[PDB]
Amino acid sequence: PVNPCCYYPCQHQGICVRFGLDRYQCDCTRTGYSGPNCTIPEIWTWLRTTLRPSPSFIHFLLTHGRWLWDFVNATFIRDTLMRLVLTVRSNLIPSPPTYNIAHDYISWESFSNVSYYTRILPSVPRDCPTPMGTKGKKQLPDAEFLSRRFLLRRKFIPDPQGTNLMFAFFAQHFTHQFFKTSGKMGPGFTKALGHGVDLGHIYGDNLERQYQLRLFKDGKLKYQMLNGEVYPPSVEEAPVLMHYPRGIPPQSQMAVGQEVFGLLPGLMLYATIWLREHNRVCDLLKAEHPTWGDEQLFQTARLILIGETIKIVIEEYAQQLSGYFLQLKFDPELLFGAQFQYRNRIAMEFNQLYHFHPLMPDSFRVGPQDYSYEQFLFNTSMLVDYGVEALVDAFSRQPAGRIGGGRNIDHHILHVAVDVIKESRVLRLQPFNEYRKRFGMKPYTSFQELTGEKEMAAELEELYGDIDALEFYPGLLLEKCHPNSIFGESMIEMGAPFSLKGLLGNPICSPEYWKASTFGGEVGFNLVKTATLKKLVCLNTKTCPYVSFHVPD
Amino acid sequence: PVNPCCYYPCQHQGICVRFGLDRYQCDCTRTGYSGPNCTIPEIWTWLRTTLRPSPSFIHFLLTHGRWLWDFVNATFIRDTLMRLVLTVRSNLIPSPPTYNIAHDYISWESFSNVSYYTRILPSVPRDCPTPMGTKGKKQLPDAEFLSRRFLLRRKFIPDPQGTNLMFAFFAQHFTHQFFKTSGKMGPGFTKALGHGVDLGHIYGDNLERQYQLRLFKDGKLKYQMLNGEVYPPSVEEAPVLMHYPRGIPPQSQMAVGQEVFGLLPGLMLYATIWLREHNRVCDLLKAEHPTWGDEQLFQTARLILIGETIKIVIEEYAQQLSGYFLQLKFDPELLFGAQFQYRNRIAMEFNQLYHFHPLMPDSFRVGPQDYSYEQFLFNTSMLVDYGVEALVDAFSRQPAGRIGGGRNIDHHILHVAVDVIKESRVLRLQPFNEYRKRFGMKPYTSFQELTGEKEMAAELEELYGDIDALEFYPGLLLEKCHPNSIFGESMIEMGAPFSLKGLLGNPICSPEYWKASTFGGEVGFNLVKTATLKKLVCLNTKTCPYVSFHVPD
Ligand SMILES: *[C@@H]1O[C@H](CO)[C@@H](O[C@@H]2O[C@H](CO)[C@@H](O[C@@H]3O[C@H](CO[C@@H]4O[C@H](CO)[C@@H](O)[C@H](O)[C@@H]4O)[C@@H](O)[C@H](O)[C@@H]3O)[C@H](O)[C@H]2NC(C)=O)[C@H](O)[C@H]1NC(C)=O
Ligand SMILES: *[C@@H]1O[C@H](CO)[C@@H](O[C@@H]2O[C@H](CO)[C@@H](O[C@@H]3O[C@H](CO[C@@H]4O[C@H](CO)[C@@H](O)[C@H](O)[C@@H]4O)[C@@H](O)[C@H](O)[C@@H]3O)[C@H](O)[C@H]2NC(C)=O)[C@H](O)[C@H]1NC(C)=O
Ligand code: COH
Ligand code: COH
Ligand SMILES: *[C@@H]1O[C@H](CO)[C@@H](O[C@H]2O[C@H](CO)[C@@H](O)[C@H](O)[C@H]2NC(C)=O)[C@H](O)[C@H]1NC(C)=O
Ligand SMILES: *[C@@H]1O[C@H](CO)[C@@H](O[C@H]2O[C@H](CO)[C@@H](O)[C@H](O)[C@H]2NC(C)=O)[C@H](O)[C@H]1NC(C)=O
Ligand SMILES: *[C@@H]1O[C@H](CO)[C@@H](O[C@H]2O[C@H](CO)[C@@H](O)[C@H](O)[C@H]2NC(C)=O)[C@H](O)[C@H]1NC(C)=O
Ligand SMILES: *[C@@H]1O[C@H](CO)[C@@H](O[C@H]2O[C@H](CO)[C@@H](O)[C@H](O)[C@H]2NC(C)=O)[C@H](O)[C@H]1NC(C)=O
Ligand SMILES: CCCCCCCCO[C@@H]1O[C@H](CO)[C@@H](O)[C@H](O)[C@H]1O
Ligand SMILES: CCCCCCCCO[C@@H]1O[C@H](CO)[C@@H](O)[C@H](O)[C@H]1O
Ligand SMILES: CCCCCCCCO[C@@H]1O[C@H](CO)[C@@H](O)[C@H](O)[C@H]1O
Ligand SMILES: CCCCCCCCO[C@@H]1O[C@H](CO)[C@@H](O)[C@H](O)[C@H]1O
Ligand SMILES: CCCCCCCCO[C@@H]1O[C@H](CO)[C@@H](O)[C@H](O)[C@H]1O
Ligand SMILES: CCCCCCCCO[C@@H]1O[C@H](CO)[C@@H](O)[C@H](O)[C@H]1O
Ligand SMILES: CCCCCCCCO[C@@H]1O[C@H](CO)[C@@H](O)[C@H](O)[C@H]1O
Ligand SMILES: CCCCCCCCO[C@@H]1O[C@H](CO)[C@@H](O)[C@H](O)[C@H]1O
Repeated sequence: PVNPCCYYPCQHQGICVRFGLDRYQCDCTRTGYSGPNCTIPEIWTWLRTTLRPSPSFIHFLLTHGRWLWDFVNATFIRDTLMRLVLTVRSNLIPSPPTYNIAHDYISWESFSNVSYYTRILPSVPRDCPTPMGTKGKKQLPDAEFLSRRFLLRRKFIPDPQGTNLMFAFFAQHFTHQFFKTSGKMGPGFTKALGHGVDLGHIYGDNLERQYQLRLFKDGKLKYQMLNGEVYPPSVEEAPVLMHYPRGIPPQSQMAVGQEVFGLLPGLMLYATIWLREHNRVCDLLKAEHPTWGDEQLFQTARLILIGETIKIVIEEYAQQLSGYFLQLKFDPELLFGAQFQYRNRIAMEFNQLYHFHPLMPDSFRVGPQDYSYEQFLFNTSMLVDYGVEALVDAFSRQPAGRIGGGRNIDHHILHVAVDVIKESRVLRLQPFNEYRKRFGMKPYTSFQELTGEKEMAAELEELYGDIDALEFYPGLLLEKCHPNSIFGESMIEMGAPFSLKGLLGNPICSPEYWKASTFGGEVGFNLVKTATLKKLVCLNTKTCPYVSFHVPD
Repeated sequence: PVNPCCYYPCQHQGICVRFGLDRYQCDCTRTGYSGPNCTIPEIWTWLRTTLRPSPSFIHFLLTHGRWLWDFVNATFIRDTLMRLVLTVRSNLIPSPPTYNIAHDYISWESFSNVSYYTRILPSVPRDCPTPMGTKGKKQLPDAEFLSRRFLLRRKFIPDPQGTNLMFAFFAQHFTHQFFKTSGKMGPGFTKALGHGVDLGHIYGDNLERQYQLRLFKDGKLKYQMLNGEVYPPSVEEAPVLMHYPRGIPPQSQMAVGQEVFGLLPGLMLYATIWLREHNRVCDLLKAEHPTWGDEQLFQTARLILIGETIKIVIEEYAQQLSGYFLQLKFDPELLFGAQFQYRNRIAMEFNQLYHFHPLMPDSFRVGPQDYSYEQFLFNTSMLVDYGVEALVDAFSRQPAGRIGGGRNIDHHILHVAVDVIKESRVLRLQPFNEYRKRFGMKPYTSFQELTGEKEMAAELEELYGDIDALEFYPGLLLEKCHPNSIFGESMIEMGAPFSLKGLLGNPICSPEYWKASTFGGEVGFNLVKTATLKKLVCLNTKTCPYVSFHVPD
C-alpha cells in the first residue's frame, strides 16, 4: 500500500507514525492542536491564531513607521520587541535537535552524533509515489535546466537595499564556520562540529590544526610582515592543510583555519582582519593580566572574538539585511527570564537557504581596476598588493546583487545552484509549501501567487505540475521578493529562526558564561559590548577607509 | 609573591582573577552578593539567607513525619516538593559547564572538548604554598596510610538503611556508563562521552562497538541460549574488545558494551538483564509497527531503556538511598515551566564522590554457598550456573555495607580508595571545606566537629594540621554520617545536585523529546512511565524471585 505519511497528514508539527501495516497516527502532543491530524485549536491556540496578524503585515510595520520607530527605538519598547523577536523566532527551531540524513525519527544517535547536519521536517519517505511526496510529476525538473532557466543571471539586478560586497564576503566568510560539508561522508554530514559561531574558520576545526596555527607565545597566532602590514603565516611556517592550486605553495600560500579561504581575496582578507584583531586583543589582555599563561591569553582572546562576532552579526549584519527600522540589539540578558536551550545545531535546510550566491557581482571593481572572475578567483598577489584598507574600501563601495526575484546567479558560480537542488534531492527535503507551513506561513495556492509575474509562473507549472511539489531552494529564490526587499518573504521568515536560534544559542550568551570574568576584566566585556564593523577594520589597520555593509550615498 | 587566589578569597561562587602582578578581583556577577570578596547580600539574598533553615533540619523533616508525609504524598504537595527538590538541587551545577584538568577558567575548548571531565571549583593553583592552598602541612598525609588508618574495614558495619548487594551492583553497573577514565589520556579525561544515562555500558561507547554488538535483525542485540536462558553473545560471535583474563576467550567470554563487565557476576548479570529487556521491548515495538526497519526498532528500543533506567534510578534507586519519606518522582513535566538546560557533563568531583566501594561485603553469599572475593572476582561459571533469577534473589538478600562513618572498605578493594586520593591530588581539588561551601554548607570548624568521636579527630589533626586542608574523598567518607543514614551529611548535599542535574538533564527529559512518538506509540511511553526494578527482572525471566534495593524484613 501507500506509506500514509506520504501525504504529510499531520499538521502544526504533529509527528506522523505508521501503526499496523497501512495505518498512521499523529502526535499532536503540545502541537497546540488536538485530533487525528492535529487540526483542532485548543481554546487558547485558537485565540492566538485569530488575533494573529499576517507575517506580511508585521513586515509592513517593521519597515514603515519612520517616527513611531525613532521613538520605540529610544525607549525600552526596543528591548521588549528585540526580546520578543528573539524568543518567538527561535522557538520554531527544535532544541534539543530532531533528525538527520539517516533518521526520520527521534534518536540517541541523532542527539549525540555531531557528525550529522539536522533537519526540521523529516525527509520524503523513500517509498513515496512522487519524489516529493504524493503530488507532481514522477520526475523532478532537469536540475541543470532550472538553474539556467530561472536562476541564471541575465542583466545584473542589484540589491535595492544598498548592500555591498564588503557585506557579501563577510556573509561568505562567516557562514563557513558552521557550513562545512565533506565529500568524504557526503551530503548531510559536516566537518564543522561545534555548530555555530566558534570561529572554527579561524582557530581551525580540530585541536591539532589550531596548535599548528598558534604561535604558542603571548597567546597570539603566527603571522608574517609583508610590506609592514601583518598577514596570516604561510604553510611553510604553518603545516595547516589548505586547498590552494598547485602553484607557489611556499610564500603567498597562507594558512588560515578555513581550508578554502585562499580561493578568494575577500575570505582571506577577512581571515586576516580577524587574526589581526585576535593578537590585537591578546596585547590588551596581557597588560591587564601579565601573570596569564599562553592558553588563557588564548581562550579569553578567542571568546572576545565570539562576542565581537555574534555582536556585529546581529546589530549590523542582520540589521542591513532585514531592513527593519527597529534597531536590532545584542544583549544576552533579554532571555535571562525566558525558557531557552543554550545549544544550536546546524540544519541542512538552513544550509541550502543561506546560499546568497546571487549577491556576487559580474566582475570585481577595485578602484579604477576591474578584475574578472578568472583573474580574481584563486588570485593571490591581490590581497597583499592592494592592502587591507584600500581593498576593503573597495568592497564597501561595489554593490551586491539582489538575492531575490530570480535570475541573478552569475554563470561562473551558477554551477553551485545546480548542486544545491541536486543535493536537496539527495537529502529528500519535503516541498516548499511543506516548509512554508512549519515556519508559520500558508502554502502558496498557485505558481502565479508565488511569483509576481505570470511568465515563469506558468512555465514552472508545466514542469513541477503543482505548486505543492515545488522544491525548497528553487522556491526560496524564485519567490516574489518583498517591496524593495533584498529577497522574498520566506527568506526571512525561515532564515531568522535558524540564525538567531544559533546566534544566541551560543554558550557565551548564557548567564553561566556572560560575565566579565569570562573575558578577564571589564576590557574584555566592553570589547564584546562595543564591537563595530568600522572598528574590526580601522583598529587593525594603518588607515581608516570607508567601511560598511552598504554602499555610500 | 603569593598567588592571591590561593586563599580562595571569593565567596559564593565569585570568580577570582589576577590583575597586575599581585592583585586580584572577585566577579560577584549574579553571585547574589556585592563587594570585594562577594560578602554583602543584596536585600533579597539577605532575606533568602535569613529565612533559610539548616540543611541538617530539612533532612530532619524529610525523615520524620510518618503522618504528615503519608498525606503530603497523596496530594499535589508531592509534585510541588519533587519539583522543588529538582530545580533547587540542580541549580548548583554550572550549565553550560565550566572547567577541566587543563583550564581553571571559562573556555571554548572546555565547552566543546567532550574528552574532559569537568569541575565545579577550579583547581588549587599549581603555585600555591600548601598543596591544598595556604593552610596545612606542605606534605599531604601518606596516601596509602590514611586508607588503612581510617577507611580500611575492620568489623563489617552494615548499612543501617537496609540496603543490599542487589542495589550495590546496580549502583556499580549504572555508574559506569558515565564514569570511564582512560589511562591513555589519564586522570581528568573520559572515554564515556555523551556523559550521563545513555546506556553506553550496553550499546557501547562508540558506533563501531555497537554495530559489532547489534544483531542487525528485528532491531535486537545478539545473544546465546545457555541452558534455555538468554545471555550476552561471546566475543567469538562478537568482536567487542573486552578485558577478561587470558583464559577461555571463546565461550564464557561474553561481550557486553562495558569493557569491564566480565570481572564480576553482578555487572554481567545486570548487563544481561538489560539486554534481555532491550530485545524484549523490540518484540513489543515490532508488533505495533511492523513496517519499522532495523535502526528504528533499535533507536526507539534504546530510548525506552533510557526511560526505564532514569525512571528506576529516581523513584526506587534514589529513594532507598535517600531514606526520605517524600516519594521521589520521575516526571519531566515538573520542569516544563522552569528555566533548565537539558544537558549534563560528568564532573571529576562527582566521580570521586560516587565511590561507594564500602558498600561491598566481606564475602558474597549465594544461598548456602559463600564465595570469597578470589573465587568471585573474574569468576565465570557463576552467572550461567546459578541463573539470573536465583542469582538475583541472592543479592536482594545479602546486606550492603554502610558507606559512611569510616573504616568499611574491604582490604581487597581497599587499593581503589588510595588511588582516589592519589588522583584527587593529581587533579588538585580544593579542600573539603572549600567544597562544603559551594554546596550550600558551612565549613567544619574543627576535626572534632567533622566526626562524631574524638579519636580519629585528633589523629587526623596531627596529619593535615587544620580542618581547612582536609581532603575531598577522605572528608566525604570520614564525616559523621546522619542518624541511621547510610552516609554523612555532605554525601547527599553534594551528591544530589550532580545526580539529578544529569538525571533530568537528559535530552529525553525535555519537552522536545518527551512525547509518545519518541517511543513509537503509547506502549513505549507507558513502559518508561511504569518501569519497576521488580519488572526489569521478573519480565525477563522464567520465575519471579525476591528483588528490591533493600533486604527483606
Ligand atoms: C556518525 O554516524 C556516521 C554514519 O553512521 C558514522 O560514520 C560511519 O560509521 C559507520 C560505522 O563506523 C561506517 O559503516 C561502514 O560499515 C561497513 C560494513 O561493516 C561490515 O559489516 C559488519 C558490520 O556490522 C561486520 O560484520 C563487518 O566486519 C564490517 O564491519 C564497513 O565495512 C565500513 O568500513 C564502515 O564501517 C561508515 O562507513 C561511516 N561513514 C559514513 C559517514 O557513513 C560516524 O562515525 C558517526 N560519528 C561518530 C563520531 O560516532
Ligand atoms: C581534547 O583535549 C585533549 C588534550 O589537549 C586532546 O588530546 C591531546 O591532544 C594534543 C594535540 O593533539 C596532544 O598533544 C601532543 O603534543 C605534542 C607536541 O606537539 C609537537 O610540538 C609542536 C606542536 O605545536 C609541533 O611543532 C610539533 O610538530 C609537534 O606537533 C605531540 O608531539 C603529541 O603527539 C601530541 O600531539 C596530546 O598528546 C593529546 N592527548 C592528551 C589527552 O593530552 C584531545 O584530542 C581533545 N579532544 C578533541 C576531540 O579535540
Ligand atoms: C552566503 C554564503 C556564500 C557565499 C557569498 C558564497 C560564494 C561563492 C562564490 C563567489 C566568489 C563562489 C565562486 C562559490 C563557490 C562555491 N560555493 Co559558495 N558561497 C556561500 C555559501 C556556500 C555554502 C553554504 C556552500 C555549501 C558547502 C558548505 O559549506 O556546506 C557553498 C558551496 C560552494 C561550492 C561547492 C559545490 C556546491 O556545493 O555547489 C563552490 C564551487 N557556498 N561560493
Ligand atoms: C558506586 C560504584 C562503584 C562500585 C560498587 C565499585 C565496586 C568495585 C569492586 C567490588 C566488587 C571492585 C573490586 C572495584 C574495583 C575497582 N574499581 Co570500582 N566501583 C564503583 C565505582 C568506581 C569508579 C567511579 C571508579 C573510577 C574509574 C571510572 O570509572 O572513572 C572505580 C574504579 C575501580 C578500579 C581501578 C583503580 C582505581 O581507580 O582506584 C578498581 C580495581 N570504581 N570497584
Ligand atoms: C487527515 O489527513 C488525510 C490526508 O491524507 C485525509 O485523507 C483521507 O480523507 C480523504 C478525504 O479528504 C480521503 O479521500 C482519503 O482516502 C483519506 N486518506 C487517508 C490518509 O486515509 C483525512 O481525511 C484527514 N482527516 C481529517 C479529519 O481531516
Ligand atoms: C591577480 O590580481 C593582481 C592584482 O593585485 C593582478 O595584478 C597585476 O595585473 C593587474 C591587471 O591585470 C595590474 O593592473 C597590476 O598592476 C598587476 N600587479 C602587479 C604590479 O603585479 C594579477 O594580474 C592577477 N592575476 C591573475 C590570477 O589573473
Ligand atoms: C577578602 O579576603 C581576603 C582573604 O585573603 C582578606 O585578606 C586580607 O585581609 C587580611 C585581614 O583579614 C590581611 O591580613 C591579609 O594580608 C589580606 N590578604 C589579601 C588577600 O590581600 C581580605 O581582607 C578580604 N576583604 C574583606 C573586606 O573581607
Ligand atoms: C566460580 O564460581 C562457581 C560458582 O558457579 C564455582 O563453582 C564450583 O565451586 C563451588 C564451590 O567452590 C561448588 O559449590 C560448585 O558446585 C562448583 N560448580 C560447578 C558444579 O562447577 C567455582 O569454583 C568458582 N571458581 C573460581 C574462580 O574460584
Ligand atoms: C492601522 C495600523 C497601521 C497601518 C496598517 C497598514 C497595513 C498595510 O497593509 C499591508 O500592506 C502590505 C503591502 O506590502 C501587505 O503585504 C500586507 O498584507 C498588508 O497587511
Ligand atoms: C516627511 C514628509 C512626509 C510625512 C511622512 C514622512 C515619513 C514618516 O511618516 C510616518 O507615517 C506613518 C504612516 O504609516 C505614521 O504612522 C508615522 O508616525 C510617521 O513616522
Ligand atoms: C513590530 C514587530 C514586533 C516583533 C514581532 C515578532 C518578531 C518576529 O516575527 C514573527 O516571528 C514569528 C516566528 O517566526 C512568526 O510566526 C511571525 O510570522 C513573524 O512575524
Ligand atoms: C549489514 C550492516 C547493516 C548496517 C546498518 C547501519 C545503518 C546506518 O544508517 C545509515 O547511515 C547513513 C549515514 O550515517 C545514512 O545516510 C543512511 O540513510 C542510514 O540508513
Ligand atoms: C516545629 C517544626 C517541626 C519540628 C522541628 C524539629 C526540629 C528538630 O531539630 C533538628 O534536629 C536534628 C537532629 O538530627 C539536628 O541535626 C538539626 O540541626 C535540628 O534542626
Ligand atoms: C505510633 C505510636 C506513636 C505515635 C507517633 C508515630 C510516628 C508518627 O508520628 C509523627 O509524629 C510527628 C512529630 O514530629 C508528627 O508531627 C507527625 O504528624 C506524626 O506522623
Ligand atoms: C521538605 C523539603 C522540601 C524540599 C526542600 C528542597 C529539597 C532540596 O534540599 C535543599 O537543596 C538545596 C540545593 O542543594 C540546598 O541548598 C539545601 O541545603 C537542601 O536542603
Ligand atoms: C610547546 C607546545 C605547547 C603546547 C601547549 C598545549 C597546552 C595544552 O593544555 C594542557 O592540556 C593537558 C591535557 O589536555 C592538561 O592536563 C594540562 O593541564 C594543560 O596545560
